[PDB]
Amino acid sequence: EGLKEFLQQTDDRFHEMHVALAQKDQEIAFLRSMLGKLSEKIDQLEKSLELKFDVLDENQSKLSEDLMEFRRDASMLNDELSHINARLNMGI
Amino acid sequence: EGLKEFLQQTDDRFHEMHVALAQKDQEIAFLRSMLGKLSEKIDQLEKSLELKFDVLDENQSKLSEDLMEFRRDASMLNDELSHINARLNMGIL
Amino acid sequence: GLKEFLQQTDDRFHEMHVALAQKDQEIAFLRSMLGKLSEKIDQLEKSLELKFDVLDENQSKLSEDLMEFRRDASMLNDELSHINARLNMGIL
Repeated sequence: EGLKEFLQQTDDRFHEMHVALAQKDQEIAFLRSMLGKLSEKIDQLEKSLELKFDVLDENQSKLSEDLMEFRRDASMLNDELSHINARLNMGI
Repeated sequence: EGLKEFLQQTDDRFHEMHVALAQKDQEIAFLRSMLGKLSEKIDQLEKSLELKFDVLDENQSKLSEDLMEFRRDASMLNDELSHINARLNMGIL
Repeated sequence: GLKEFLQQTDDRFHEMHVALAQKDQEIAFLRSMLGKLSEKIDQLEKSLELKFDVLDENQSKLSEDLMEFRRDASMLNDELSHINARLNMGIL
């Protein structure tokens, strides 16, 4: 007869599973939070990139407009040069 | 024979464990798909960033090349004025 | 004697331990993928720091060149007026 010790052996086994499950709840919770930290880090990095990009886009536009404007001044200077070279051959 | 209710108590606990495990299957399934979306999102940002820098680098190169030609045109032009100024002191006055 | 059922529960506990053992694997991989992705982000942040400081200097260095070159353009335009003014002193 007897065999009543086995009743506790399964009761003990269920405690092992509850403890092992309790870690599983724990491990998943971090992975969730760790994932959230990365998605937050990425989204904020995206925001700083948009600003830092809009700045360099504006600077590229201001400098490139200046470059094209200076091409006009080269033509205006060249126009005045054609007049002068013709004028010097009009007399010593 | 003195506690047959325990026969059912274990059947209840096994059901608790199966559902609790079923949750773990779901949480990992969600975590897996969410992870894949992030790894894809990261991959797309890497590619789009490569372009926008390669784009602006071309503008920086073409704009700086424009400067180098314009300094040359300015240097030859400044030479052209110095030669002219030298001729003016040789002219009758 | 209900000894057939006592083993039936022992079998189910083995099923769960295997299912738990898989969960350890799935969590371990997901952990590493997070570390790899979080690693991918950090190098991307650093690479942006370098690539931005370069282009920011190039925009500043080129724009400083513009400011010097616009000065040189004004001196050139003055000397053309200088030459034309001397030619108008030959008439007079």
